[PDB]
Amino acid sequence: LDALSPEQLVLTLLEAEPPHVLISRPASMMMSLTKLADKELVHMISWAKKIPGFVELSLFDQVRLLESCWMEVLMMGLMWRSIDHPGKLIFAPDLVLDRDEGKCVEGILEIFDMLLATTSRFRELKLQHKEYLCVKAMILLNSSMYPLVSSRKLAHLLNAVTDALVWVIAKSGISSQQQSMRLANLLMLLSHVRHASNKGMEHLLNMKVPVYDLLLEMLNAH
Amino acid sequence: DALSPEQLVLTLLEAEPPHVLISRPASMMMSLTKLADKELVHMISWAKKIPGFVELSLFDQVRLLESCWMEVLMMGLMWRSIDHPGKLIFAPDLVLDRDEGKCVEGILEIFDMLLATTSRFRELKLQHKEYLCVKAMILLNSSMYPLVSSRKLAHLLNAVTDALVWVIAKSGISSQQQSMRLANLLMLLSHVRHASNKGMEHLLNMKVPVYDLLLEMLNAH
Ligand SMILES: Oc1ccc([C@@H]2Oc3ccc(O)cc3[C@@H]3CCC[C@@H]32)cc1
Ligand SMILES: Oc1ccc([C@@H]2Oc3ccc(O)cc3[C@@H]3CCC[C@@H]32)cc1
Repeated sequence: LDALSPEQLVLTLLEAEPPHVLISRPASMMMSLTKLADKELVHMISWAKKIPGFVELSLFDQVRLLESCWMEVLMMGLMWRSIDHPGKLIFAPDLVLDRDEGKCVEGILEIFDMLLATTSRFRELKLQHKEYLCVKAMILLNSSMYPLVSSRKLAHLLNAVTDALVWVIAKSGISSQQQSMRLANLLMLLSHVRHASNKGMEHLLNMKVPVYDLLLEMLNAH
Repeated sequence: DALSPEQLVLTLLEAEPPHVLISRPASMMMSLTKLADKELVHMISWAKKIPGFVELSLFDQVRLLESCWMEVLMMGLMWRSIDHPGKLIFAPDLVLDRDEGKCVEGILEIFDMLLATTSRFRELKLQHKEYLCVKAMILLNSSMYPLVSSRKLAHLLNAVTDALVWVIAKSGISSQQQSMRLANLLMLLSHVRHASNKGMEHLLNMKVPVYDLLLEMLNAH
C-alpha cells in the first residue's frame, strides 16, 4: 500500500526514468525515427516494470497495456524534452528536428504540428517534472480499456497514480477551484496525446525498421 | 450567468439533438453513413446553442466542429447504448449488436471499442448531467490549435469543467472520490477520441460522403 503513496511513488517513477537514447547513425529521417523507437521500446518495457505493482498484474494485461501505449508514451517523452524549445522536437541527443524538416516525408508535417501544438499547451500550463512523471504513468495504465471491463488490480493502480497527481497539484498551494481546473486541464491533454499517437500509428503502418513486430518480439522475450 | 453551473446544465439539456430516423426504403455502412449526415446537421444546431460558442471566431467554430464531429456522434451512440450491453442503439430504427459487425471488415474492431467504452460509462454510472457536460467538453477540446478568441475558448472550456465539477460535488461523495471521479471521467475522453480516430480511418478507407457533406454545412453558415 505504502510504496504507492503519493510521495514514494513520484520518487520511484523518477528513478525509473529511461536513459538518454543515442541513435548512432553511421527513408533516412524515417529510418532514424524508426531505429530510435525500436531502441526506446526496450527501455520503455524496463520503465513499466519499475512502476509499483505493474509487474503484479497478469502478463496478459501487461502485454495489452504495453502494446497499446508505446506510441503515446514515446510521444509523451518527445513532448516533455521538447517542452522548452518551440518549433523543435528533441527526439534524441543527436536528432533534433524543426517543423520544416517535416516536409521531406509526406504526412509527417501534420503529425509534427500536432506534437508541437500539444507541447506548446504543456509549456503554457507550466507542466511540472513530477506532474509529468504521473501523467506518463497514467498514459500507460489508461492505454487499454479491455483489461478494465487483475482488473481489480489495474483500477487500484490507476487510482494510485491519480491520487499522486492530485497530491502533486495540491502542494502547488493554489486554490481548490484551480486544483480542479488544473487536474481537468492536464487530463484533457491526454486526448490530444492519444490523438497524435493514432496519427503516428496510422502513418507508420502506411509505410513502405519494423518497430511493431520488433515490439512483439520484446513482448515475447518476457 | 448563462454559464453558471446549474443554468448551463439546463441549457445544455434543452439543446439536445432530436431523435434521428434514417428511414431505409455497403448497406449497413450505407445506413450508418446516411445517419451521420443527418445527425451532423443537428450537431451544428446543438453546438450553436452552447452558451458563447457562437461568439468564438467563426474560424474556431469551424475548426472545432470539423474535428469533433465523429467523437460527438460516438459519445451520443455510447450514451444511448449505455443500458444495453452487446448492442449499439444508433438510431430508433437501427440497433446493431456486436456480431452484425463482422459483415463489414474493420468494423467489428471499432464496435468492440465502442462497446467497451460504453461498458465503462455504465460501470461509472454516468449521470445525465455529467453526460451533458462531457459532450460539451468533447466539442470544446477537440482541437488544440484554436487554443495555442483563444481567450474566449479557454474561458468556455473552464466553464463547462466547473459545471462538471459542480455536478460531481452535489453527488455528496467525499473530496477524494470527487477528484477520482473527475479523473475517471476525463480519462474516458482518451478512449472516445481513440474510437473516433479508428472510425475516421475506416471511413476514409472506404470505397454517402459525410465529410464533404459536413464541409458543405459548414458553409451554409
Ligand atoms: O521518441 C519517438 C520516436 C519515434 C516516434 C514516431 O516515429 C515514427 C516513425 C515512423 C512513422 O511512420 C511515424 C512515426 C511517428 C510520427 C512522427 C514521430 C513518431 C515518436 C517518438
Ligand atoms: O451516431 C453515429 C453515426 C455514425 C457513426 C460512424 O459511422 C461510420 C460510418 C462509416 C464508417 O466507415 C465508419 C463509421 C464509424 C464506425 C462505426 C460507427 C461510426 C457513429 C455514430
